[PDB]
Amino acid sequence: IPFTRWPEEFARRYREKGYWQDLPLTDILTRHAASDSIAVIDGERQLSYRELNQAADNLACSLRRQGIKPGETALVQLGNVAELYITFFALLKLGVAPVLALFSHQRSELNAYASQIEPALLIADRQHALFSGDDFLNTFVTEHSSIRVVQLLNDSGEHNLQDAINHPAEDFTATPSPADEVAYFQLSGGTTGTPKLIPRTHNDYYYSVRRSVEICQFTQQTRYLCAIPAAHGYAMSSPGSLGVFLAGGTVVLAADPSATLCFPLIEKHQVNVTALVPPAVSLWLQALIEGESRAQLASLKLLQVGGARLSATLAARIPAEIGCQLQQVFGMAEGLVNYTRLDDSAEKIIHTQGYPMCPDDEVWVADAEGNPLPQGEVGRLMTRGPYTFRGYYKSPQHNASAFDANGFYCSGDLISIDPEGYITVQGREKDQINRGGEKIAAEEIENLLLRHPAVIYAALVSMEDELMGEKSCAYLVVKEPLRAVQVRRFLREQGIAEFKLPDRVECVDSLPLVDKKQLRQ
Ligand SMILES: Nc1ncnc2c1ncn2[C@@H]1O[C@H](COS(=O)(=O)NC(=O)c2ccccc2[N+](=O)[O-])[C@@H](O)[C@H]1O
Repeated sequence: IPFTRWPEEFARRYREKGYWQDLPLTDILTRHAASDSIAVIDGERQLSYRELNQAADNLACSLRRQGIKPGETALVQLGNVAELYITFFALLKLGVAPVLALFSHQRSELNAYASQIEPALLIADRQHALFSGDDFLNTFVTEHSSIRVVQLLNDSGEHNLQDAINHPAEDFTATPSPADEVAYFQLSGGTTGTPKLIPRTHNDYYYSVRRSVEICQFTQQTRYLCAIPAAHGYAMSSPGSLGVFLAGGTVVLAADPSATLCFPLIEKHQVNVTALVPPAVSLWLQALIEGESRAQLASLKLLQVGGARLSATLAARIPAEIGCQLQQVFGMAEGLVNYTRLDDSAEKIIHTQGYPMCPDDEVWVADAEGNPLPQGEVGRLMTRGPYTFRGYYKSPQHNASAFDANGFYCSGDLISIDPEGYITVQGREKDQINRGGEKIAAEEIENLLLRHPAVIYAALVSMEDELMGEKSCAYLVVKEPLRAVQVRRFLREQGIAEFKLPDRVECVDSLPLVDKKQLRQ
């Protein structure tokens, strides 16, 4: 499985310093294979590490019997369910590298992922609108003929993922890919018209988990509510569910971050850490103001907030109104994660997005033409390090633009750095809407909009929104009367995720040739 390797001297350095340990990610789970302590709670169901590890072996073995081989790829679509983890470790034990699509993703995204990786295996959920029946499947399996095996959650027929999980593995020996090879693909937020895959090796990903575990001080006491989409990197590895597993703690799954669901789960299971995006924080604080008892949250000791910028105002309300500590988390699927620390001053936790997890994360600030700016100045975030990728999957064209000659990746973020070394996110350069933490590549939606018979020109831009931070607005130059609901129906027909439908549509007589900078003015 081809990907952009680190130069040999970076690998060597990163091994000498102890960052790359050459262990497979399966070791996160198998070190606890003998443990009957609880690893995952999902509704009424509670799976121990022993059971979780056996479930991954069973599924891996069953897939091996059905002909899946090491070095092949898979497409996985599972929400906040225990079977997400069973599947991730089962594929890791076989040396198969998955994309974990989010439940919210639809045809265009699944098609895009399948087209790039040519999965031999599709695993999905009949609860998803696309898979309750068999029509889409037939089309998907026809148009992506690489697929030989389909397993489905909540299925009673021949393709029931449970039957595979429940079938005891006879004589199963794991064959994880080598540690310096690809373990899995992450999804980028998106800055272009087609989605970009981020290969993650075992060395690089395990280090990001292990080190996030030291910084967040996770242990067997950790009881972690995973309420945001479980397959996103923030939920998975920063320190996420995998850091919880590493530490031997417990992951509590929630379908969504609503107070309605989560306040009760936090009290019931005595949750002590969770991860949210800013709007979920506001909604929580407002639920308390509408009279939810603060005591449901007593056991909470650490609340991470990331995905998008937390305002200082909102941040300060966390210790005050919830009474746990805040940790700001500014990371990216491509790699780099900055954290505020648990012993940082209130000033740094409230007003900054922390600093890199690794001492050899290298971060500088560039001006418009690639030159370093002195500290305090606002510019483009440039970075490289032991867990930051060196290229997107099969993307020579885009890769040429995304990295400088020295291997530094530009995140598209505008930042400034403190005298103390802390980073503050000041804005953005990449053509991306950050809708309450969820990323929308504007070019993707614009291209879809231009396919409408009536749309001549199209621009998608963010607009300030108090709850979500940013909402999306589509500015269109049109031939004929066009209402928002027509645009949304149409985009939905193209088969994209709901959060990607414009919150607002506006027909305008003209747009500048599209020069969005001009448009903002
Ligand atoms: N804390 C933050 N403040 C302002 N912007 C933030 C932020 N955290 C993430 N972002 C933005 O989100 C982009 C990364 O997008 S992402 O691939 O969906 N990943 C994440 O947001 C993320 C957030 C926290 C922890 C881990 C990740 N992650 O690597 O998945 C960054 O380049 C920023 O533009």
